Amino acid sequence: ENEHAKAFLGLAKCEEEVDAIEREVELYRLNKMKPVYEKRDAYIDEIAEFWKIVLSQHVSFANYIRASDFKYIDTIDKIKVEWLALESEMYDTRDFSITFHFHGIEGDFKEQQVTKVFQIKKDGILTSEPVPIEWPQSYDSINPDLIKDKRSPEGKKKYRQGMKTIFGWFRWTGLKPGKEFPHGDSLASLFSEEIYPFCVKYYAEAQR
Amino acid sequence: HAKAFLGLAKCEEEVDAIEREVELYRLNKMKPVYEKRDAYIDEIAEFWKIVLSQHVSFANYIRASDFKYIDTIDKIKVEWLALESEMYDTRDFSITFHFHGIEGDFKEQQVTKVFQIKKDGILTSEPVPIEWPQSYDSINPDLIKDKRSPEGKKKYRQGMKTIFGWFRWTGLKPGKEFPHGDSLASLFSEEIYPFCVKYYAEAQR
Repeated sequence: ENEHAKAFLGLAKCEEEVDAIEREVELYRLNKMKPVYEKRDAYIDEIAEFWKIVLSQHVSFANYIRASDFKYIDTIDKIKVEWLALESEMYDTRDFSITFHFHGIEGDFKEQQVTKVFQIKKDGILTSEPVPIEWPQSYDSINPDLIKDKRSPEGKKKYRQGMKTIFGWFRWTGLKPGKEFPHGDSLASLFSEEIYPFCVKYYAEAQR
Repeated sequence: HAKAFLGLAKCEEEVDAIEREVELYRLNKMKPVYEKRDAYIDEIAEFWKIVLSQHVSFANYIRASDFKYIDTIDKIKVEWLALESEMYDTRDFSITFHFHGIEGDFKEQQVTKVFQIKKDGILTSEPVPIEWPQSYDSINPDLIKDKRSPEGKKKYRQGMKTIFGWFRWTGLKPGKEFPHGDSLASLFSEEIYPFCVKYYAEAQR
């Protein structure tokens, strides 16, 4: 019992050392990868429908967003993730900004660049701040900033629809559970951990 | 397009080089930590027995009977071969089991199996001697007399599906060995050995 307690305490400390190691290793990886991502993304910028192809290829991504969203997701010409811990070691290694550029759709959806920023709070949860994005005209009836009667049976339905779109995700903060785009934090991690890092592999899978 | 694709292939190779350096960095830093960790683990009665029954998918690979023998594992040690030679893939490892045994049935014994990548790459291995339980004589490949006989083929296949059949696994004869012997190997090197303490804590929780 004292032998086991001694062992458990020893193991608790070993686990902290492992965490310390994982951070140091990830920081090193991030630094080494930065110039490689810069070169890679320059080649990607030359590829026609790269991101459209990549986002239709990811198995999980489609589950997070509305079917109607896909005509607008098809307009993404650039995705850029930047890891904040490269700016400051005070950041968690999971902290990042993501920049989208949409080419837009004539007469319906604005050509625009949008940057959303994700940071860990105290384990640890991703949080964000809302960022301006212009919603497409097709979505005017489900646009949160446009809906007139939010607490009227029809308006509640319309508010709920709008907030489950990819555009609702740009409002997500992670600070009001149950009131925001569902699983906004999981979607964020999908971009930082899967989509952005492995996009070229997804693009090749879509060809094969 | 062609320029872009060629550039991306060069970038992919740059990423591979970095991923190897990063994993070697991780593994070198982990070595002394694993050593101290495993020393504490040695002080804990049925640590591995608890861990192996706690893992989600481990149970799926082996015969139900085998758990009587897996329950006697009192030490698992993984060593990454790339730390010894640059010529090795970072996935290459040896795994050493100690079994406390069961009197009259299963000998106390230490067994080491080695896994190496051959060309992405597939995990391969060599057979390593392990003394099978006496209770498993009828399904022991080295003891089955008439293998090319409906009854013998069935006994043979039974034995090949035990954890003891896994010690014979090579990855060189598909359809003829312990099913998914390579996925089980990766379960040890990637999940069970690195995260055993998390599993043990989950079981106590």
